[PDB]
Order: sequence, then structure tokens, then C-alpha cells
Amino acid sequence: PDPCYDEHGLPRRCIPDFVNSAFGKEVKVSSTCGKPPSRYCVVTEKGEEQVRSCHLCNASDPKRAHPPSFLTDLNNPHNLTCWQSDSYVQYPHNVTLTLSLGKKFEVTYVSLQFCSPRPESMAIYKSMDYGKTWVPFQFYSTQCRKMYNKPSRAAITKQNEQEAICTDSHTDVRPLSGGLIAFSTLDGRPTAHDFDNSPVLQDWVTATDIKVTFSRLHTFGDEDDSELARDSYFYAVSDLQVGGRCKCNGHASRCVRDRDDNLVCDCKHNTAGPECDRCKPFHYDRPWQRATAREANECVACNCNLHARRCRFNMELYKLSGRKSGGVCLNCRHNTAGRHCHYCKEGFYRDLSKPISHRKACKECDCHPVGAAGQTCNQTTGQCPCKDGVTGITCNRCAKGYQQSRSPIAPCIKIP
Ligand SMILES: *[C@@H]1O[C@H](CO)[C@@H](O)[C@H](O)[C@H]1NC(C)=O
Ligand SMILES: *[C@@H]1O[C@H](CO)[C@@H](O)[C@H](O)[C@H]1NC(C)=O
Ligand SMILES: *[C@@H]1O[C@H](CO)[C@@H](O)[C@H](O)[C@H]1NC(C)=O
Ligand SMILES: [Ca+2]
Ligand SMILES: [Cl-]
Ligand SMILES: [Cl-]
Ligand SMILES: [Mg+2]
Repeated sequence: PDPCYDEHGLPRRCIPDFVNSAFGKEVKVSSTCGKPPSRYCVVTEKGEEQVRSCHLCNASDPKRAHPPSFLTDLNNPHNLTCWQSDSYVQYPHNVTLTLSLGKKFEVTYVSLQFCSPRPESMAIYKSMDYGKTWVPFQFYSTQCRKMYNKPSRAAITKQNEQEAICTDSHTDVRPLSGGLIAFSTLDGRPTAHDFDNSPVLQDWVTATDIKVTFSRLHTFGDEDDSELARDSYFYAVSDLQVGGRCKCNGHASRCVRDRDDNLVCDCKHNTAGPECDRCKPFHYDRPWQRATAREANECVACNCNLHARRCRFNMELYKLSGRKSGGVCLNCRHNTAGRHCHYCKEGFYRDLSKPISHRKACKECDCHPVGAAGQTCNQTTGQCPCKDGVTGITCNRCAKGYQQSRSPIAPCIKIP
């Protein structure tokens, strides 16, 4: 039935399936050819020598068009579909593709398959917010310092596992077609074998949005002086994939769509939030944790003895509890008061025929106006303070050895 839970009832860690989060998703592209229609030449090889061809890009024409929708469409090797950029975009100048996922993902690989020859310099970035800000995932260039101001193949140390390497790898042509770029978020990082227990990595792989930027271009022609180049140079890619899973903090087996049309974890274990990053309301007894293989870490309910609908977590009480219970109740109802709403407030006492949860569990003090030396009774017992000859819970009768008078000042008087 439910993978988020045991054979019997018990919370166990759960993860959504690894998928290609890009598939069929519309990517935004800085440029697309065919408006206005345009000719493009491509120089290529029969292995010993250079052969050059020519073609047209027409947005209008399906057979001769190349939309951004071809980046994520179903990839068939034998029948290829390529997005193609404009021409005469080249350093400085970049073509940029961004993919909004609408929700936070754990990204394993970002991978590209190029129709043109691969870029001399390109960069992958991610966004953790919703497309406001961008931090570098990885750089690719022949000259790293000159292009991106990054050292060449910088070692990754435990000290910083979140820096982006810039490599000269995957900058080569050949291939002038079908070159792959595969970026791995966890590759060469010292705590990756430990990922589940490695928060900084768990942060690293977390993205809402993914951006690819192509900067410098190979010139495969390749006259000096005044050369109005006979050859156009562009960027063309048949496939863009980002592999990974919806980020649920181990608290969900799946993500789903809202009544508000938003992708969110279908959150289990008494958790809430788009990432399951925090506890569901009234569930504040212990603090929030990421589910692990060893520990499910379900948010547990506050105990209000059915007298309060909201509570808050107190870390200090949690600690002094032996890290057992930290919740305290808010705005107890039904004339109760205290951490757990476990006692009646002043002016009331605890009727002990009724269970602590009972809505009537706290009776109003009924303290007899004449036989009692004061109005507020004992919260736990119900006993009113009793003037000298008087007894009863309510201070309503005379003791043995005492006789009743008609006086409101002195109701019970000792015999001889
Ligand atoms: C592009 O192809 C379309 C086919 O619908 C054709 O009508 C047009 O003449 C071609 N060139 C353009 C759009 O100028
Ligand atoms: C290539 O794919 C398109 C997609 O509709 C199809 O119309 C076309 O016939 C395919 N070409 C071949 C040779 O299979
Ligand atoms: C193009 O890329 C440069 C460096 O790649 C980047 O700083 C810039 O934001 C991009 N284009 C713009 C915004 O002019
Ligand atoms: Ca394609
Ligand atoms: Cl093409
Ligand atoms: Cl390579
Ligand atoms: Mg092409």
C-alpha cells in the first residue's frame, strides 16, 4: 500500500522515483532561428577531408523549423529533433536556456546532447529560489581564468564541497555532431558516498531552476584580416535532461498537483511545506528532521488534553525532557490552563469524576457565601476555605460538636 509506512502502521523513510524532470517541460531560450527565416551553412567531414553543406531555418515551416520544444521532446536517435539558435551570436554574447521546474528538486545529472559541435565555453547554473538568483553548478572552458575567472580543475576538498569546478574537458571538437555534456552534481565530492548524512551536499543538489549558458564558440572554418566569414556559427541541441527527484526530505513517496495548481510533495509523517521541510500544525512536540534509512523522524502531536487547538515547540523543555517532549499548548479552552492544559484555572476546580479531556473537566467553584471564609476553592480538590465551625467541600455544613446559628458572620458555634 503506502511506502511511506511500515507493513504495520509505522513511518519509514520514503523517496519519490528518480526521473528526468525536464521531459516535455518548456524551456526558455535566449534565441531561436527562423525569425526572420535564414540560411545556415555547416562545415563537416567525410573522415579524410572537409565537406560543407547549406540549409534553411524557417519558423513557419515544420520540416524546416527548430523550436525550443525540441529540447525536451521524446528523443529518438534515428529521427533527431534539434533546437537551433540564431547566428552571429558569439563571444561576447551568449545563448541561454532556462528550465523552471516550479518545485525544488534533488539534481543528480544535467545532460546535453548537441547537434552543432559543443561550445568552447559554457556554464551550468542552478536557482534555489524560483528564478530570482543563480549560483554556478559547473564551468566548461579551454581558458578558465580568462573566460570565467576560475582556476583550472580545482580539487574539491571537504572544506568546500559547494564550489563549481571549471574544466577544459568536454570542450573539444570532434564531435561536430552529437557531442554529449554530462554534469554530475555529486562527482568528485568527498562526502557523496555519504550523501544521506551530508547536509551540505543535500543543499548543493537542490534546485528549482536550471540554467545553461553558452559563451564562446568554436570556429571550424577556419581567413585573417577582413574575413566576413562565409560560415555561420550557432548552437544546436537535440536533447536536454536533468535527472533526479522531487525533494521531500524523505517524508514523501511522491509529488502531486495542488487545488492551486502547484507541484508539492504529497507529504506524510505529520509534515507540511512544499519540501516537507517543517512540521504540520499542532505537531510541534519534537523538532523537525530529515528522514533517514535508520530514522523516519515523524513530527509528533502536541498533547493538549483536547482543550486546545494550537501549540508551540519549546527547545529548552525538549532538552530538559531528555529530548522526549518539547510542546506546550496555547490558549487552553474550557477553563483549563498549563503546559498540557492539564489543570483547571483559578476560580475553578477539577471534577475528578470526569476524565481530563472532558469539556466539563473543570467545575466552577461553588463556595458557600456564609459558611466559607473566602470564595476561591482549591483547584485540585474543590475545597473552599472553611470558617471555624464549618465543613463540607462547599463549606455548607456544621461540624459535629458545633451547632448552626442564624448568623452570616458566625454560622457554627461550639457546644459547651
Ligand atoms: C517559409 O516556409 C513557409 C511555409 O509555410 C513559406 O510559406 C514561406 O515562403 C517560407 N519563407 C518565408 C516564411 O519567408
Ligand atoms: C521524423 O519525425 C517526424 C515527426 O512527426 C516524422 O513526421 C517523420 O516522418 C520522421 N522521419 C523519419 C524518416 O522517420
Ligand atoms: C551572457 O553571459 C554573461 C557571461 O556569460 C552574463 O554575465 C550575462 O548576464 C549574459 N547576458 C546578459 C545578461 O547580458
Ligand atoms: Ca529533441
Ligand atoms: Cl536540426
Ligand atoms: Cl569529452
Ligand atoms: Mg541543425
